[PDB]
Amino acid sequence: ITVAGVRQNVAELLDYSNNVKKRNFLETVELQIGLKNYDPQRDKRFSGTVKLPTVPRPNMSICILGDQHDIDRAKHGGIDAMSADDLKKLNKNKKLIKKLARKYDAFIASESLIKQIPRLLGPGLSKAGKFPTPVSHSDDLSAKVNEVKSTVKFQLKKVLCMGVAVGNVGMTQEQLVANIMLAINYLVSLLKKGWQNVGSLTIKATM
RNA sequence: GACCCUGUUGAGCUUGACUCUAGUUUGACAUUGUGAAAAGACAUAGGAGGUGUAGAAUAGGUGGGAGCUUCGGCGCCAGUGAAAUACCACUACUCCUAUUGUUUUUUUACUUAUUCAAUGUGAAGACAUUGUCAGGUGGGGAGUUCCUUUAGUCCCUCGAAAUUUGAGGCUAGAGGAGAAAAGUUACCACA
Repeated sequence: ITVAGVRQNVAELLDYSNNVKKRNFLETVELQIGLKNYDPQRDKRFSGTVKLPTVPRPNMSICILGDQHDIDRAKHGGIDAMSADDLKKLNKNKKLIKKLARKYDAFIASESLIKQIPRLLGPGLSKAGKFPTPVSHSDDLSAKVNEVKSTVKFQLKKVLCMGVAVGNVGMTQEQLVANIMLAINYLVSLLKKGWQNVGSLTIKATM
């Protein structure tokens, strides 16, 4: 891809689309990738994540699976703390867990609870795309969720097209372009061969 | 009456080497041309589409998305569902049309491929016949003396489904002089 080209593309909307619509949103821009002739029914399916230290996400909805030494820090940070009793009542009710997954699409988990969940309620709802990344031994949750989030999973499905929504109008062109370029470079690296495999890529905004 | 054994017979079970090959057989390709008429798949540019169950309802699929404005109807939230509908972005198949093009197959037509007859030219026909590779079987001919199970590292390949499997691969135990016949049975018949 060409830097000057993505420059007028971000210009085609960050200095035009918003003038055309002028609509009240927490505006986010998405770029979508479709590939020409690599059937997903075959082998070597790709699945990776991006380290994004910008997080144009910040309309956030996060859930935690924390053990002791986390209730107080979660309360101070304004995140609901979930423990063994709360988890066993989620174990009793099997639809409210899906409703709360909808409420908190994003999950984070600790070692003991990620080891304890696969008894019966793990695989039951595992068909939702909630893969919880285990926390490290640093146990310093300050901003660790910030790096854990905004990690887009380039997961290949039975449909041969996908999209990644990164970039808002609150932050500016240099870092939004840096984020999208690094996401594209990671996608090319994860793909089986050269960037020429990509047929068409759209950088147009939400409206 | 009944029990044991022997011989012949019947019924049943097992064994009867390996390597090439005759024969037989499957598939692909080649001689080998000219046309015409249809069919399939490739090339675009378009058009139309998605009804298992439950769901108000005909839910291609994926993505963001809490609020969308022809400014009144919608969302969201509730349901119901693997999947939820407002907003707007992408490619994925199915069914049709057109020309600014490629191939492959079927039928038909004609001889130049090819086949048959003769000597000091005629008939059939792109089918036969023939040839090259990949293989299957090989109780026949010639020569010489592969699969299955077990336990293991979770070490490698192929196939499948996505959040796991099947088949092979490795280590070393166990099964399978040779087309003349051989072994065997609390069985049958005769003696």
